[PDB]
Amino acid sequence: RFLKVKNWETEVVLTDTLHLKSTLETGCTEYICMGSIMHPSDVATKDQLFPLAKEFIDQYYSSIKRFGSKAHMERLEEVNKEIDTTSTYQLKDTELIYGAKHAWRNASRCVGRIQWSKLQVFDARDCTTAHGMFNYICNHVKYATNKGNLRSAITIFPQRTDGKHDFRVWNSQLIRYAGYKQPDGSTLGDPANVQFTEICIQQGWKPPRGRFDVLPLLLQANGNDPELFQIPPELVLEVPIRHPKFEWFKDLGLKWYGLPAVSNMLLEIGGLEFSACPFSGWYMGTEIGVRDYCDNSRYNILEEVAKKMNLDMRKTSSLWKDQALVEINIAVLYSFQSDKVTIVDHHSATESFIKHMENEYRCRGGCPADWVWIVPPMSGSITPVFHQEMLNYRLTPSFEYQPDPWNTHVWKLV
Amino acid sequence: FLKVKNWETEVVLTDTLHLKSTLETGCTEYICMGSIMHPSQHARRPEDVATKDQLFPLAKEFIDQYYSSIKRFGSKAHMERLEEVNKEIDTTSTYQLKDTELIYGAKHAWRNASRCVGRIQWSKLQVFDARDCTTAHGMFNYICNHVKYATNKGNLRSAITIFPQRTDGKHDFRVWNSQLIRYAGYKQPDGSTLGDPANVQFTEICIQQGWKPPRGRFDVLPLLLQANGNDPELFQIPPELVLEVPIRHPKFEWFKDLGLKWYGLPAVSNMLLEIGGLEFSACPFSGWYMGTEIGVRDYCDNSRYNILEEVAKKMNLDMRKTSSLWKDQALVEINIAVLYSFQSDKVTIVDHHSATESFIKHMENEYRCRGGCPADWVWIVPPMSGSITPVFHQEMLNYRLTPSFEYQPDPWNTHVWK
Ligand code: HEM
Ligand code: HEM
Ligand SMILES: C[C@H](O)[C@H](O)[C@H]1CNc2nc(N)[nH]c(=O)c2N1
Ligand SMILES: C[C@H](O)[C@H](O)[C@H]1CNc2nc(N)[nH]c(=O)c2N1
Ligand SMILES: Cc1cc(N)nc(C#CCCN(C)C)c1
Ligand SMILES: Cc1cc(N)nc(C#CCCN(C)C)c1
Ligand SMILES: [Zn+2]
Repeated sequence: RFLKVKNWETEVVLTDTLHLKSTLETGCTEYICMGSIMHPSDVATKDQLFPLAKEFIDQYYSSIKRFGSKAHMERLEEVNKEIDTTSTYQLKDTELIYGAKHAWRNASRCVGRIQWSKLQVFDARDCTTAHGMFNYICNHVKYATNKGNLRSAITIFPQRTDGKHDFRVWNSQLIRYAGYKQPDGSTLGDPANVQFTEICIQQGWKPPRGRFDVLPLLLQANGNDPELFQIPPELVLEVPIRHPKFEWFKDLGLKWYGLPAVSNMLLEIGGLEFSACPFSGWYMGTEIGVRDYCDNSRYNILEEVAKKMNLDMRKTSSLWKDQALVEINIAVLYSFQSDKVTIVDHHSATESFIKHMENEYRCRGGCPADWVWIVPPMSGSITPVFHQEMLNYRLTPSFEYQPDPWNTHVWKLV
Repeated sequence: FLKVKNWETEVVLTDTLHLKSTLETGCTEYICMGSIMHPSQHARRPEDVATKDQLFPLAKEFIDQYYSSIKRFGSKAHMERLEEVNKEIDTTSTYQLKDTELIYGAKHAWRNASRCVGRIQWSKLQVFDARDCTTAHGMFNYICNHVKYATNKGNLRSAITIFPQRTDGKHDFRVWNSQLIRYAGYKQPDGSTLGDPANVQFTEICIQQGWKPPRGRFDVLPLLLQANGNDPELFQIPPELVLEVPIRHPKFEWFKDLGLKWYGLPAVSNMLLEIGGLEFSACPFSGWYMGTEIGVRDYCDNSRYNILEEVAKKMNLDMRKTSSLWKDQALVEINIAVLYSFQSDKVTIVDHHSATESFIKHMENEYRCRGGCPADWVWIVPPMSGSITPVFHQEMLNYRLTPSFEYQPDPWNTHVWK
């Protein structure tokens, strides 16, 4: 069977056969589509693990043109021995690298996948303590930041065993700003991070109580209670936000960090679960300029910017929000570019994604893609992805959501 | 039960209405087709005249639903209605809707249109019964009256005009236009396109049928009307019925010199209305515009009027690199102009902020009284400034309820001319 997707702007038609490989659920049924649901839906037994491991090893050996080889058959036997004797197995370094890259390649919500095969993989599977995790994360941050010439990277900590000894980065990204709820109901800093900021303070973090306090790392090794660490400030690259035409913009006192580094997701390779696997790339401008700054639940700067622009804010049909949103996103891109910190605008990013998508259909037979996430949060239809039909399905290896660790961790101290 | 969450407000709604869905969405538990324009060809009855065991179950379903809606399930009139429909199908292979059933069905087709952000208005719909129509001349009369009623000197009113249902498939009534009012598009000698590129094919059919094109950038197309399966016939809508808005900007005095206009009445005329297994292949319906339909899609799509270049030039933006966001900046100004122009001429229009806010309210009303609201996020979220509208942050369930509006093939792909 084949499925066709059409681009309604160019009339190009692509043919998807890769979906026949899909594994788990989208969340939809034959009679209901759940494509706009954010999250649609203890450890694997021996019997469950065998077929998952085989499927991954088969696809690895097919990727390197050695399917059926003596080395292929011996690896399968070796993996089977380990599962039989230990209820788990260990990836070779080559398989871990291949698996991490393909989880990125398979991330249907990521528009930056043209870069998927250029991913620096740091193997941290020998780590045993939160101090060791801190060291690996500092090295990742330094390598990835690269004085502003950002490089994609992932660091992979030891895989889940019985579920009682999980490695976890409690942060949602390696670098984020604190949020503080005030007595009068206002919020200082980033409202998204209020809860995690409270956990840090409880663990003994002494907060500066400013608007852009870089949060400490809260690291959990081997299922133990998590521990606090301060990222050395010289490793945290930041960009002050100014505007090429409005001299007053710099007086808003805005800044942002250069390195987007997701740390709360789970990486699944051949049935193995890597619950701590922070990965980083570089920003698309709208992530900061539209969501971080202008979401009503975030820094929410539209009103203040529109004021300094002298816009008519009495009626929505003046489009004062739309006008202010564009200028903010102009400022974000100008600031990063002026400081020579890698960033991509949404027009360039979506154009590259269409090229990537077409290449993937030709060389791989498809490209799972989540239109709801791929289309940027402003100016949707003037980007090419808006007009591109897409098919969403789940391939493995994959990145997955997982529960926040404070909702499941059972504490040990006192 | 299925829950939907709003991630801005944390409101959670519980959906039971989806249990009443009839047609496949196209998705499976392994693949999602939510961004496919036409994901499914699952229809309720086969291509042409059904047999009795194919049509009667669908009729019984709709009549049951209608009499349930008015608290008369099993009533004397309900059971007679069923026997009446059974005899009609028995003797004519079809059946006829009562006036009240037709009105209920049209309003519910709008209420069930998951892609429409305007549905808070669904019960305020004027229904023109045109099922006595027999000729293209009669269709033109009915359409002129619809347009005049719906335009209402700029205080627009939602309406639908319903022509005779399909019988055997060779006597279809069709409006060949895709909307009652659109602009012509012309292929130029050098290869470019003048006017609206979306309508180049339809324009050529009209010229081929004897229409004399003025060959401008905003030539209102004639109507091409097909009655009872006969060859279609051309008619010129009287221009005093065609309300148009010249586009200007509240700050940029040069904007008027771009010479842009648009029409006030959005009037979809190429969809199919399905009620109880009956197919109304000509059912033009109209409401009023959301500004972004004109200012974002009609004006700024690359394969439409494609005016971003022109506007940005006049604005003296840096068009050297995408990252100056000159396209985004011009886009906003164009949409300010469109809203300001319609509002200045007292022609009904809604901005995407007010429309999406109304739809969230509609969603809450529908979950409270009906147990659900089918909604297509891909279509509901406006094509600019998505995440600063509330629907961006609203999870939605999409499912197919009947009565409904459906796509149908373009008639020049199937008509054998006489
Ligand atoms: C190299 C430059 C990259 C760019 C420009 C980019 C861009 C993006 C953007 C704009 C999003 C949506 C983010 C949001 O709205 O919250 C996203 C999501 C995502 N990215 Fe990428 N990305 C890049 C690299 C990577 C890398 C290196 C990985 C992993 C190895 C990755 C994996 C993902 C995943 C799994 C998601 C979905 C997250 C979720 O579901 O919440 N990306 N990306
Ligand atoms: C009264 C004001 C209305 C507003 C503001 C409105 C708004 C919209 C918008 C913006 C779209 C997306 C159109 C596109 O992107 O091409 C749409 C789609 C749609 N509307 Fe409404 N609408 C209104 C009235 C109506 C009425 C009266 C009906 C039928 C009786 C209707 C039925 C539909 C249908 C079926 C679609 C989907 C069309 C498709 O799939 O191509 N709408 N509406
Ligand atoms: C409800 C909806 O699914 C949700 O708001 C999504 C929409 N699309 C998105 N797209 C991206 N890139 N990031 C997001 O957080 C979201 N949020
Ligand atoms: C491929 C994609 O589904 C297609 O471009 C859709 C996206 N969303 C849309 N939304 C609306 N309202 N109208 C449209 O025409 C489209 N086009
Ligand atoms: C590597 C990367 C680059 C980028 N530009 N963006 C992201 C992201 C995200 C969202 C993560 N999600 C858990 C909220 C990730
Ligand atoms: C009544 C109505 C009002 C409005 N504001 N918009 C539309 C539309 C549309 C698109 C239909 N589709 C076949 C392309 C329809
Ligand atoms: Zn779906």
